[PDB]
Amino acid sequence: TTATMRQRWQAVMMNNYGTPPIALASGDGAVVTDVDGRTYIDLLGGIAVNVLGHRHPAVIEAVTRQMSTLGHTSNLYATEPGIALAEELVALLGADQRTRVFFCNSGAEANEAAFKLSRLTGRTKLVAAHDAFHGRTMGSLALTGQPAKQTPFAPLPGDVTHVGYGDVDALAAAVDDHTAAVFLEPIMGESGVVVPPAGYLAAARDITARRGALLVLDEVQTGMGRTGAFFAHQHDGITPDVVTLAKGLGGGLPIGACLAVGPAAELLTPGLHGSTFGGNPVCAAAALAVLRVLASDGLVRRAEVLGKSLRHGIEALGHPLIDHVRGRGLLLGIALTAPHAKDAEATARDAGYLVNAAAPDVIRLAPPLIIAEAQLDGFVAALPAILDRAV
Amino acid sequence: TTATMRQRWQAVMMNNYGTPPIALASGDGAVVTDVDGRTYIDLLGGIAVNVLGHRHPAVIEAVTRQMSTLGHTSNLYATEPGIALAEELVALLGADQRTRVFFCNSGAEANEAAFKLSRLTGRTKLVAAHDAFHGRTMGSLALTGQPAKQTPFAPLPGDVTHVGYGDVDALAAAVDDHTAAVFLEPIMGESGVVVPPAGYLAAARDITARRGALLVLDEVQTGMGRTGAFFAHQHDGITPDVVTLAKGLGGGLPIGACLAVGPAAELLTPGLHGSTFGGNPVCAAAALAVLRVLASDGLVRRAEVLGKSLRHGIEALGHPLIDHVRGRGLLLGIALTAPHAKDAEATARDAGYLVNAAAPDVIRLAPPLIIAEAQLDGFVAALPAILDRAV
Repeated sequence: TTATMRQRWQAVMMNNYGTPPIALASGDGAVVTDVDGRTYIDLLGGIAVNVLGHRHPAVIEAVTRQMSTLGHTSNLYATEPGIALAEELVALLGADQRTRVFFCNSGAEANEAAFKLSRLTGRTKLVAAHDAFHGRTMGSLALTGQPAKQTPFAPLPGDVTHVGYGDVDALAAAVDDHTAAVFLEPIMGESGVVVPPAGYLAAARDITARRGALLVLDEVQTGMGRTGAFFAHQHDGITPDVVTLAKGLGGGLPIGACLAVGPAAELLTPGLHGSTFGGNPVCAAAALAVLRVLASDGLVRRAEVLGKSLRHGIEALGHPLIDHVRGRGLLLGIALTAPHAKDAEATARDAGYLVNAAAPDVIRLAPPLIIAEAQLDGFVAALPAILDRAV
Repeated sequence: TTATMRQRWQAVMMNNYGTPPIALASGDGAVVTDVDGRTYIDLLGGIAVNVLGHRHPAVIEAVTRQMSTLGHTSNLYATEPGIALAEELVALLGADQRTRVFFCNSGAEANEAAFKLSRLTGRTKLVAAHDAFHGRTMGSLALTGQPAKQTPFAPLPGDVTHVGYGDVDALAAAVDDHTAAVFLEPIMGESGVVVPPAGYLAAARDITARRGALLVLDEVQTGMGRTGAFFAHQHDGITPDVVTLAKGLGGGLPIGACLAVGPAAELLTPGLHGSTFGGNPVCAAAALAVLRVLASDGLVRRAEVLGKSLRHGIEALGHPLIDHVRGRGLLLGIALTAPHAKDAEATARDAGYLVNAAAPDVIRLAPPLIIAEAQLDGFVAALPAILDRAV
């Protein structure tokens, strides 16, 4: 039962998440089942992680095959899956200069690697955006622009200046010849699927390039083809100096990556960084499978098509509680006219849909890329009642 | 070929590890095979991670079963394997007070969690040991006692004082009523399997208790029964406030944990920490299988027995290059009378054995706990020629 599982949680887990309201038992595709037998359509994908849903045969085959071949070895040894995965990610980035890859286990670790890269420029000033989320480790938490999550842990590593997201003049004013790097999400996910103004990422690329600063794009949430290009920044035709990936990279298995382009790719020399589990064969094999399915099933182009019809469908409702829909592909935010997103999260759950109240007035969707249009259509048809009940 | 694999590595990988000298293709138990078909006895376990070796049936079964049931969900949802793993780990720690668990993906992340815990004491001063290794992210790197690895990324999070490992009075002088926490490895692994004097951890527990500081024990490398007790600190009859685990926790799959005891277990409140992949069902299922096998096959006791026999056999060789053997159970250092450990690593490789030059004069062993006594016997008999060729 759900009550017993929550009691077991509260007896042993640290309370850094609160107590989960539901206990999940099984999942298949975009449908999960709780321990009481209720089914839910998963419009959140474990916070954009389950790009291929649950029990995808290609991921299961890749992981089972690799476990029965060769597991963890450490980076004292070269192994094929990590090398092939690095090759595939470099090809997908499509940069004009040599690109090199560092693997790790999480988005926070990927941004820690980028943070350390920034130190090797000889500069210590960093710029990020108010409300950005880059991770919860000491370095990535300094880049995160969420004071409630930072203040109890001060002092954090320096020297970070936060500016308004999407404000070109504010960014130009903050970046100078002492700036090691600028960190930006192409769409701010955790804060409410905040999409920047047209031209902003191109401006950021120009500002940083003129000032000798690295441009680091955090694609941990916007990557893996979710927005209809493999990297969301590719919609703007720019090439950053550093890109970080995690979440959906492994289809559920823990893996992150830091990609560095041109001179930034040579900053890390032997002995200056590492991670025991980074690039291990099983997790890399999972990520290779995800890339293969994305390509074979055309799921990147599909995410744009599904995301456009979903966005159109929500706006066509004309519900008075919805101010606007924003985002791109299958990263979508329903911005509300009143702070009822947490209530709508609960009433969606009553209706069999898993969504996220990313802000008091924003409902975030990040469904599996294998989700059926029919399942999305069903959510849109259910949404007027969900929102009515929310108030 | 090995040359082709190394050439591919050098074309795509960041150079933070250098280029691995061999490329591994498969593994089974304590034997790994490179891309040219050569087999090696794995006396390092991918740096103490492969506790049950490669292709352990129990781990394969747990992972394949869980992948076909429910994958990643995030901590927005309660799931059985993580709760069960937290229960099992709290049982193995056996603390008198309530113990709570936080899951993450790595040793660095587990010590980052402990670092953030220490902030919630209201103090910002921290103490660690010269040459200690606690990870390579910005917070854990501040704790790591290696100035050569810290200097290029300064400034690091503060305020950390380092003292000589095993020195009771240096520790007592450094710990005061402003000290948030003391971080110690029960045996310093990465620096050369450095064992502290008798009573030292007990003194650290008394010093921290009298000054109101947390004692944090990093069991990332010394845990998982490797030393003949599940946690190495249990040989000393102390209970720390915080314990961190990773490496072998998942038998190969990436998972780490921070355990906190008593008042320290209540410091983290909702929203103050998290990790997207932490506690995910597949890695937790793997870790549960490792715990089951350690218990059912009596591998903790076996580690002590085999470790004693191994140490005795190396010291019986009477080889002039061997000063002494130190460590406990199956974490061993061969301390040499001259700095030939790096050369001995290569000549051991020629003889078909994977070992680690942890220091210029220390060969580190951390074999799978399922290693065959005959595989160890063969290593001991081969060691004289390995060392002779090294010189």
